Amino acid sequence: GRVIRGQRKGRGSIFKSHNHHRKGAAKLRHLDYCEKKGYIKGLVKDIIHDPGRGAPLAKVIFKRTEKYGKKEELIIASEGMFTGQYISCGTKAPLSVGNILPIGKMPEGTLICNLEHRTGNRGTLVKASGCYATVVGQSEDGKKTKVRLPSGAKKTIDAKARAMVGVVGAGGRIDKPILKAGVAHHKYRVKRNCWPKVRGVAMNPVEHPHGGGNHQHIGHPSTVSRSAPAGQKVGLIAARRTGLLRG
RNA sequence: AAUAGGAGUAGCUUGGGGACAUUCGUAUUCAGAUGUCAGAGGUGAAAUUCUUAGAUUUUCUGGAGACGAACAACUGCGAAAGCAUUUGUCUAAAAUACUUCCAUUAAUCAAGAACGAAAGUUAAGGGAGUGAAGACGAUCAGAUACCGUCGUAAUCUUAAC
RNA sequence: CAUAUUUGGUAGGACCCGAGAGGCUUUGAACUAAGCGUGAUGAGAUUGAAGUCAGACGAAAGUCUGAUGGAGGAUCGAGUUGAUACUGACGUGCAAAUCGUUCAUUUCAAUCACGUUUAGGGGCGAAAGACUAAUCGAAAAGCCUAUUAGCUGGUUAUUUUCGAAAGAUCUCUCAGGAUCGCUGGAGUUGAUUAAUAUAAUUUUACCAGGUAGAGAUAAUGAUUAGAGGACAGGGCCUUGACCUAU
RNA sequence: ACAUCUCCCUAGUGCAGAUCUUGGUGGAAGUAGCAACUAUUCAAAUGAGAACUUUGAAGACUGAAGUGGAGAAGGGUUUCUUGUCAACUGUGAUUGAACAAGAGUUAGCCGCUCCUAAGGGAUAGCUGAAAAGUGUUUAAAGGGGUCCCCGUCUCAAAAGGGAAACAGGUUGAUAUUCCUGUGCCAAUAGUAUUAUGAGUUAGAUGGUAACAUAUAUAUAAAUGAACUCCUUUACAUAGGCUUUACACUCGGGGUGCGUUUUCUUUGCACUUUACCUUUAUAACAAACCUUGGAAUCAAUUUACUUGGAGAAGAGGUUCGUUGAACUCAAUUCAAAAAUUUGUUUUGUAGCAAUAGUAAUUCGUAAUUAUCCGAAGUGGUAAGGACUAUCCUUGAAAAAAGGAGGGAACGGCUUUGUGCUUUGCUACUCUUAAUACUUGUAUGAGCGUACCAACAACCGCAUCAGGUCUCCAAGGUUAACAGCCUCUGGUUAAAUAGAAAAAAGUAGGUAAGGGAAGUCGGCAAAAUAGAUCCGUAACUUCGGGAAAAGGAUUGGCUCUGAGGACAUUAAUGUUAACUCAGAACUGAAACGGACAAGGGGAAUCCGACUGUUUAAUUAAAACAUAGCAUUGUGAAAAGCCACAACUGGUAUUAACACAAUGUGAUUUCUGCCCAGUGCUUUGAAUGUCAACUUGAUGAAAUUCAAUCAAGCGCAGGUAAACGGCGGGAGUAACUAUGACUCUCUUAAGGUAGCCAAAUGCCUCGUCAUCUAAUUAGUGACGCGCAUGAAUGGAUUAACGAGAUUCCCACUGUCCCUACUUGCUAUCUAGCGAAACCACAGCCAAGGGAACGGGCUUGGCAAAAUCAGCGGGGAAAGAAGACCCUGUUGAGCUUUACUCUAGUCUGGCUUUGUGAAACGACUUAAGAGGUGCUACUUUUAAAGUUGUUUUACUUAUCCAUUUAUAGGGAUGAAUUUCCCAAUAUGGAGACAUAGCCAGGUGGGGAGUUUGACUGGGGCGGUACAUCUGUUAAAUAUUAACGCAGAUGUCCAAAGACAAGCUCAAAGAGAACAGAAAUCUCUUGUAGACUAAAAGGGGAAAAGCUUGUUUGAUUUCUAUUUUCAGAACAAGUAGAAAACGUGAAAGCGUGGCCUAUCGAUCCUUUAUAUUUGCAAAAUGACGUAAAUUACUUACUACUGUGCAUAUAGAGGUGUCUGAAAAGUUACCACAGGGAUAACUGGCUUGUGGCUGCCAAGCGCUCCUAGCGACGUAGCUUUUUGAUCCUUCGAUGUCGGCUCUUCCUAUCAUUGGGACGCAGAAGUCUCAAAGUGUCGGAUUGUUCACCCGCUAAUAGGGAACGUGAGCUGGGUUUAGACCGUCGUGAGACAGGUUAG
Repeated sequence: GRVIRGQRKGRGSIFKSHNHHRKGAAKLRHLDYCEKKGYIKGLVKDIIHDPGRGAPLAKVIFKRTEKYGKKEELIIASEGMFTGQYISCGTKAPLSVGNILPIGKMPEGTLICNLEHRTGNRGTLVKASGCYATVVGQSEDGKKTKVRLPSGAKKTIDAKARAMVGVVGAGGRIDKPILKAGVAHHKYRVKRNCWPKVRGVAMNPVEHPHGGGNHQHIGHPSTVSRSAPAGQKVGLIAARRTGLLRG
């Protein structure tokens, strides 16, 4: 046929991210001597909204460590933090909400966010609204630490990786149902052109593997192999099992 | 100043009364190790089941939910439903004692209201064990049952009913 | 052997005209599609969500009544944006989609402008194989290319002479081809001696036949009747079978 | 200029045709036609000539959503004046957007020009043959300060940001642009003078505060560096409220004009004021401050907001609106201070009247007079203060400004090395002017006409089409609607007049009936505005709802209700429009025009609003929220793009991203993992590639062996694809079967549901609706073939949806009639085309089977005019249906062949060590065997292969401005201990390179027999063999007939010998019909491998003996036939044998069937050959000498190849390696070939006979009539395939006419089982007639009703340039069954 709808989405034309009103990337204060050997205290001056994600962004001011005057970063906000709060970052920073600490210095069973998947990477796991990770353990020789990502996997990271004490802001976002189509339109309008979806089975054959027939029947298995080639990947990708959940 | 009533005051008064935080124990189970070697589970009898890719069994680590025995009674508290690990915090409660205060403030109550086991419902988590449904193996003239093996929903917390 | 011409055969454009395509390289997003940026735009009405105030009731919890209020991809509606119905007008049009009347749409999944993004087995698609400049189940342009066609049409002065076939075998063969048959030309040989060769002929000899016919009492198969006799059931007798001549 | 025929060379050499090409031209024809957009008339001028040039007068229209002003894109001199008429200006034309000749566009301020956005193009790298693809991914890169700090370049807005301009006047054509006035903005160098004010003896003051302060021709001037920190620039949507401006209106004064018979203190016009002056002030919403200290809370807005974190009150300060408001300023006099308050006069506040406008006079340019006192409506626009909405929070920079910070700091004279010490006091700022030098020392370049559609654009053009923005008057009014009017514009459209008919088309209107019409209430009509009442089922409680259903409504004349101000409760001045009530009045009418809901009762589908097939389908399709599912923890991942490097999702991170299914709510979501998918474990495990490793060999080779994934083996999975049974028997009647038996499945349809868009049978059965019901609805449900996210069931709301009924209503219909505009018509003017072999009266006949011409008849008389649709198998256009092609294409798959990707192993890149493991080599013991060979253990020897690990320098990822060596909601700038590759991370694994296996409709290329009484299905008649058809040689056909073939056989072959069989009779213990035995009779009735036919008795049969000729080689030939091939034979020959005594006979089967080219492989054969300059037995045998010696020998390495001979197979059998689909389709053809008529025939249907056994009470025939038998007919259905495939428009209804008779009625008769009556059969009869409906797409059918009877037929199945389009037969769609799929359906249903 021709290039299928899934393939077209990737290809860097019109489907590029809806940039225009985004306020710039959220990534933690980069690693330095002052943080590594101690603590630096900063000021949250403002909390600002973001067209991409449910969590609000937090406007954080530091005073520079080798030049005069104040420099501004954008941190992703923990729930329960506030404008005019002092935010502290570093190895000696105290365990308190919205501070930024190495995971090696957590007491067990703390709830955290902004994990760096490997050290110094400025935060890359646990950023969506209402998520958290839990610290589950410290090895006897130290150096590594064991954490739990909110999907349900357990993961082991280096101890000196950063995280932020407290749950990610804007919790419960998908509790509220989207009542009408226009609200869904507005949700996708600030994200990515990906919607309305269009059922693949209703397409002509030329456009998609489910297409054709006279009852909109799938007509062959809905589970396709991990090994499947590019245009073939159709319904339930590489699935372990199908039908309703148990645990 | 009612062996009426309410209120007060007092005691290292009382108690598995309520709530929240908190903490520990054990089995069971999962995972990770460990050593073994043929059967192990299962029963009125057995089979379905699980097992040489090492089951069952041995001991250890880590995880997980559940429950909180024994002590425990012709015992305690709660309006009743109900309530049993540790400590803390917030709460109520009754009796006693009282040369303390108020002075009939009461009794029962259609209307109306608060709470209201268990199951069930709705929603999020959660999901060990148990286990309507269901699936088989048996038992029986027959068995949609009793018995057996597995096994969803429910059982647990939060938020509603 | 060389060479002249001829015809046939074979390759090429190869008797002339004719696809549907396939490949190669480019050119289009002024329409239109979707995305984006900067911007514009939507007469007038109607309903009357939350909150608020006042009144009323009740011991309580609570509940009612009147205002106020101004919510909603709410309602009707010009415009605007559409195209439902009239199978109305026109249908050698006013137009290669127009006209009249009717109708759907109007603060949002809204409409428009301009700028901008994505390009051909590609783009784009709230998905019709829709759309990508009157061109789309594979755009437009030129070239490979006079592509190729067992198929259709056409295929040009005269007189004269001879003149067919529509059988046959083989064929991924049944609209074709090959190859035999049947035809013309060229030539030699022979006849040219009322001849021998010879003949779609008869004759006299001599064979070979199993069709029309004819037969059932000749065989095989059918097939309708009785007559006369020496193996079976019942009570010399009955049904027969079975013979024999019919 | 031309011949050549004397002879002969040479060729792009001879046309009617090709839907030929090109150019020209007719009939059609003075015809079709010149129809939108309300509509013109009279007089005059110009001119040769005026319906459409100009002018006046009328009458009209556009009607501020305009043919009005401006502008954008595009056009491009279209503008203007002057000419002017060859062509054009579809009529005319003196006109003109035509033609000709000149002419016209003026900017510091309006734009562009500058900035950045979505984005573009480049630089660094890196890829790539290059072309190009990428845009910091290994940058020594553009600037600012004065050695330090910033830091990709560049383009991208004529509607975002944006230095500054307005008024009046003026030209034939421009004007925010020229002219006049007034300003504003930006520059404005150095040096020296001057003048302006500041500060000083290096930085002013006030104010409690919020904050204020420079008024100089000019508000100029209030120190400030590095470095910083802000802010303005700069932003959504909704809703109301409020303020100002403009607009509109009213009243009064003043001017002019108008009506002025009658009325009219009148109707109308005019009554002007810009930028600019931080505009001066006032006013007002806020904000903020000082005081003040608040509950019986207060203040307070339309709205709610606000307060001990300080409210009210009282006094202030500021911004923003505004832009002369306010006694504002100036002035005056009265009362003040060593410069105020009170009173007066001025000024359109300056700009400003000199400028405008309306007037009025005189010259023929000059004067005069006017220019202003009150107020309302709220239509526009801006602002202000706000409130609410969002799983949406609503650009950026250029540019400018403010602050923090505190670097730097008299002038002159002078010793000494910018510094130090001495002497002296106007110095430092700062505007503006001036002079001089310095290149010439003030304002760059580009745009500016006109149209902007009605004729300037695009649409082939002066095309009723399309095309962006602003401006918005009066009345009516909810109203920017519709109607009419003012300003402004027009009175022209590709023509006019006259006539007035059919027909057409855009309209009206109809008595009585009221859907009877029609597939269908389509069309048309009815309704409608408002106020006041009244408002159901049902409902997700929100709605349904304007439900339904009523009433009222004019004009006049009154009444009541609703405010604002200011006087000292009363008294006064004073504003709107909206409401409510009462009289009187009239042809009972009054939302009067315009505007403007039909409603109800139900079913089906879709929840909804949304969206879609541009130019046939708006929907039930699609989307949607919710539900449900799946992958993925990250740059060595998911998902996806790219040749490659590299990207995108990602400015991201599981409440995410990606991929699907389903489709609001409510209620539910059963069963099955066998089949196919998908998926999880592995060195026990079968297979499974390269490499490796060993063994063998002279080597090539040849052999083995090893832990890849994959599959297999073991599980998991159905909101994965999907799937979800059959018979019997059984209850006091019968019935049914709870109940039982039974075969069987992976499991056997549960909850539900229904003749539903799902039901074939089927118009199902029963109700009900109706008068009549294939329709509607409710039931019932052994259901061709319902059913649970492929969703089941129900649903309020919603629908340009599908369907039915009921009410209202009507010309839909009875049944049509009248009427109006515009056409048609005639004329003047202008003026095409399709089409066209030739043509054009018929009947019949024949003929390629329906002729205009042909034969025989009828017949046949110019020229014309208007209609019309019978025919011209009328036109269009190489049938789209069907078939055909060794033409295609789209699409699908477990078709054949592949392939990007992906997964996995190996080798490399790939270093450094450590340890463990194994193998191999060399030595010793134990076990078995025949000085030798084999098996098992031991060396822990050497060498080598492997698994685990440590290291980092290779390599890879991340990070930053590459920013301190490791341990113990202010401001912030000029320790101690240990040590002596930017930082982490990962790391010889990746990755990448090359091999190699798997996976691989994601994507590619291609194929997808033939015959064929259409094709497909079925079959094989495709290779063959018998008999028959075949017509007495031979020949010879059909999807003719009855059949057979793809083998079987060491004997069933070969030879000889012996014997005679089947059967029948008569006999013989057990013994019977069969058993064996015997005798007689026994020409074949047996047996002969197998079809069927031939042949066979001292055999060809049966029994027995001996055997292998079922052999090798070669001919001549027969059959089919081309007299090719194979195959099967027949006759021999040369060998060798077998048997028989011997002749003989034996070269497969008693004869007729039993089957296979080339290449290739494979194994046989040989004293045959090759491997391309040579050799390989063998220095063999003799000699010979010491050597490059001489003779002489059929037999001479491995491997490969030949030649000859078999065998491996092509059954579509003289031999391609090959599946489906198209209702999305294309093209070449076909009447060689279907679906339609006509034609032949008439099986089938229909109609008529003849017989006479019977029936008819008795009685053949009154009426009948079996058993039988003969015809007719072409209204049926077939059979057929002659005609048409470069198109005969495919069902039915409507309408309309004619023909027929096989008569239904009517007329006349005859017969009777005929009493009358009723009637049956029958003859002349085609004159005349043959109906209203219900239901269905219907032919047909069935009712119901009328009737005189509701007869049968024909005419290309009469009737589509008459209609209609409901059905069938395009594209969309739904459901079932069927198909893995694409898709299929003589099944249904819907838009077409």
